[PDB]
Amino acid sequence: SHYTDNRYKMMECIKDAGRPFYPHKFKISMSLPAYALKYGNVENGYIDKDTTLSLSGRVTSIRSSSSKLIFYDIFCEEQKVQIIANIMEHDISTGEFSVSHSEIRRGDVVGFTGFPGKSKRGELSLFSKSVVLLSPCYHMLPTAISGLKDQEVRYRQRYLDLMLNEESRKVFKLRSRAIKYIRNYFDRLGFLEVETPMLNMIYGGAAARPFITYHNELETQLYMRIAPELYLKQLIVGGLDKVYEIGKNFRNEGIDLTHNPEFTAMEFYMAYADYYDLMDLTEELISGLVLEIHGSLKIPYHPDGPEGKCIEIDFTTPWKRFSFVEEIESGLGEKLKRPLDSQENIDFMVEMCEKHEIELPHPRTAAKLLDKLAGHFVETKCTNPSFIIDHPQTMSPLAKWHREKPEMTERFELFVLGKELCNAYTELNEPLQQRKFFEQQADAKASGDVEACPIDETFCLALEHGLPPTGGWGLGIDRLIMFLADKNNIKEVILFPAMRN
Amino acid sequence: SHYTDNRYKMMECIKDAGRPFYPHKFKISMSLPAYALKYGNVENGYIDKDTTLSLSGRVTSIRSSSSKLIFYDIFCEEQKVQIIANIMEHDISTGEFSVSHSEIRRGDVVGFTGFPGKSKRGELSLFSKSVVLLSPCYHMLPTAISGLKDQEVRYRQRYLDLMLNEESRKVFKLRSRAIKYIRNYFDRLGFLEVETPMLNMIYGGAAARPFITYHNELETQLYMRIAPELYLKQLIVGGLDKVYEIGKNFRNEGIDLTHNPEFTAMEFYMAYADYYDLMDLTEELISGLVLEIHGSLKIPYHPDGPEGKCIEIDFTTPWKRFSFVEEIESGLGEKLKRPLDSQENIDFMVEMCEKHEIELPHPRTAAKLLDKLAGHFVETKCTNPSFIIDHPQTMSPLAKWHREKPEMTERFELFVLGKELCNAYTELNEPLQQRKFFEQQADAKASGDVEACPIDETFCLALEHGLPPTGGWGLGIDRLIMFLADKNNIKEVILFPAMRN
Ligand SMILES: N[C@@H](CCCC[NH3+])C(=O)O
Ligand SMILES: N[C@@H](CCCC[NH3+])C(=O)O
Repeated sequence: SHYTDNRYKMMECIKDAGRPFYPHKFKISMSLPAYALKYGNVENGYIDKDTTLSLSGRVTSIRSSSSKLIFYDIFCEEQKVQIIANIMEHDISTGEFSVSHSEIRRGDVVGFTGFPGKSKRGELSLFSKSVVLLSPCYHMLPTAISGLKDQEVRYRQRYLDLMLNEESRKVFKLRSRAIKYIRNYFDRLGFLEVETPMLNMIYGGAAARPFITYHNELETQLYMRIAPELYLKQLIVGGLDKVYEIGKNFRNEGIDLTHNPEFTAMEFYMAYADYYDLMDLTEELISGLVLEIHGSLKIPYHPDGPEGKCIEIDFTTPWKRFSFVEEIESGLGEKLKRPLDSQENIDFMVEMCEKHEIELPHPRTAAKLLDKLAGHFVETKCTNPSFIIDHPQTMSPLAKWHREKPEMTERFELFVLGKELCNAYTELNEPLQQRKFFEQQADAKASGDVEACPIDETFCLALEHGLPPTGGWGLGIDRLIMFLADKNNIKEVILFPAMRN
Repeated sequence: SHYTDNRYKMMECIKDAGRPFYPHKFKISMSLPAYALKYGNVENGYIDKDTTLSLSGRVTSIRSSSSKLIFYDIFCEEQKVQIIANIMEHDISTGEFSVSHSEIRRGDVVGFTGFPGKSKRGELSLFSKSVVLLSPCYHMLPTAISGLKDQEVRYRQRYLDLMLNEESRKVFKLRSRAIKYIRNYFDRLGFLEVETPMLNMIYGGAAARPFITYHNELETQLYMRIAPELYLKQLIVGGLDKVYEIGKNFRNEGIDLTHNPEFTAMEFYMAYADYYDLMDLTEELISGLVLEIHGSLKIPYHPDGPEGKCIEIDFTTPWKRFSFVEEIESGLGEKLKRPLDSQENIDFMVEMCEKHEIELPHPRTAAKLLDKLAGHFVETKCTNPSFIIDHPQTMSPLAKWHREKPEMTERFELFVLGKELCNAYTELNEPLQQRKFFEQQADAKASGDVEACPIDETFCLALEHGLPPTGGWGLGIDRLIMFLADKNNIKEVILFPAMRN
């Protein structure tokens, strides 16, 4: 803290002496990338004293070869430029040379004015006549993220990570590029991007515990959305035909290294599509995105970090399909009992979970037990992108009954390395069944399933106005970034992730 | 209503009789717009019996001239097509003609197969051979939104508005087009789009009361954001140079025709800009968007609805500037007392609010009093887009002190027709002052100012790492759409606005 208090003392001295104190505006002549572009191929030793330029960035290096010569590195917009400050060139009307430069520290934001060219040793340089302190750094910075107190500083103080660590800047640029690619894919198909409410008197459309809030003037409990699905289907009733939404969902659950209370999701709804159409689209969209980002469909992934084992993920299309129940039964060496939601089958699934050392869910609903079995026996087969298809109705209250398989729905999930990326189905559009599945959901919630949702009467009424046959789909954008950028925890792909206090 | 009950009984009859019941997949040959493009110019009476096509849409009309000849209109993706169903073309493998058509009602989503062409009277038609009920409508629909019970039905059941009313569909395509324009403008300048948290252990960056929630596992209270500003500025400390975010902010306040609990806002931050640069950018961005949508810079506005008076809004640049204090003082006929936040000026502004019958704020802070006076004397002058500039520091805790004007800041608001559209300033980047102004905001909060924010220690520490000279800017997208679309309430430009009950 001595360095910080000393810096406040310096700045007070600068202000009281009438020297530059946080200048409002510094007019650069060009960006540092442009400067490297215009001068990065001059002859060694070239200097143009007929051109005075102004540059600015953050100081990353200060070296004094002598009391008369000082070398700076400044960094801005991914470009480093060296500043050579020779006392012979200094503008005395800005102060004596030693005074001007004694106010500068590594980490400061500074401006320089001078002549362009390259040093005799060949370094792109500005031969400076002056230096302005634009915004001082009051703390001693490390030279790299290795010198941070610990690597959680990167998440709690993300500006330090971005300032010092090119890899972190790269991730969030890639994140923006990937989302651009996705919007363009759907815009070219004639989709309409929409926004639906994040605050509602009800929640639904996913299996998640919601955040609860309160509107004081309405005196009403509200929920933050867990998914936009039910609103988006109303827009298809309304005739908009192809809609998508990219935004935050909120889940009130565990904050570990791979779960964040808010996450970025996309959904789209396409009238007259079924889940087979959506499989084809998923493959085209995601393989095209991987090809765009990586230049091939085979990309590395390091589950235990960059010095650990590497798995090469192959996105070559088409992808493997695993049928939900059949693959469980192949793993068990026994068939599930029918109906899948009978007490007989619930008891059987409990027994199978205990036999295979699968953690039991609470409460022990057929749907939650089926999910545990799928997690053990099927998700574990999904190394390369793989579709798990035809989920039981009992775990898929909004998915339409399978046109051929009793008790199943026209649903798929996309898994990569055993992690869920997409969830999609032929949409249930028959209001009697929809109401019945909502009632079974509400019973699960009353029995202690914090992930079951209440009945939504406004959605049932919308279905009574005629939802066309429709296919809908969701994508977890954060998990997708994790694979594309090869990061093994979600805190790497979210600028300001939640952290335990 | 007997209609809904009867329709449910019809569908149960259909299901039990093995007749088509919510088909999973209907494969259209082409969209109705594509159909009109291909066949819209054939001769009257043309029919191509060598081509069989499948079309689908929602039934908007059923008419007939005998038991043998039925006429439908179907509507889909903004295009109407007439279907001519002659018993002599009926495919009996789908049932008897009279039975197949007895199942169809106005409002149903239906499919047809048949031959393309035009009736002798010149109507684009499909000469059908079959009809499929895809998703029935269980309610009797009006033919236009005028037949709705009330016009709050348009907002509470938006699918009915979208289904019946072309003007509502136009609004939301316009909204998408405008947001697309804004992204492209900033993408071309090299900006990076980012996402920052909507859930925080603190709130800040705007004047608004927040929604409060709770994270159960972390056992900690959270706030929904009122603005992303404090996170976005950390990204500039981090070196990202040019960032923007387009997302929801949340305000826990009154719900009415112009106030929604959530609204769509944009912010951007640009290193090395000042508020003068931001005024020029606002003019360029907004006038170019107006030009893109309207074809000129002079656009109509109907503050009392479409048959009422029409105002012309003139976006020709440069726009009028009003200086905050000077214009208040011109309206008063006398000067405010200095310092503006002295008890003397607080007493004086209370007296002025009383004399001019201005509703007093609570509490009676200098900032809220200054805001009441500016709303009365200055915002009312802002018909055409106009900048109110140089706000007092006492109401601008995050804006940098004005380089020429004591007590003022380098801030502007953009007003159109007396309503705020933008808020922007040269960013305060001096940490001592920033802490002082945060404490002042905390004191307002403790005195009952539900719109003042608590001190953010994480942000103060971020400024201690050096925020470059920076300009930041926010835009209320909903208000913008209201003007661009000539709508006089916010419920018209939000798909699912919050409503009473
Ligand atoms: N709402 C789903 C995504 C879309 C499912 C198909 N309608 C989810 O959160 O997983
Ligand atoms: N946070 C401001 C917009 C940005 C102002 C300039 N930093 C608002 O909500 O009005």
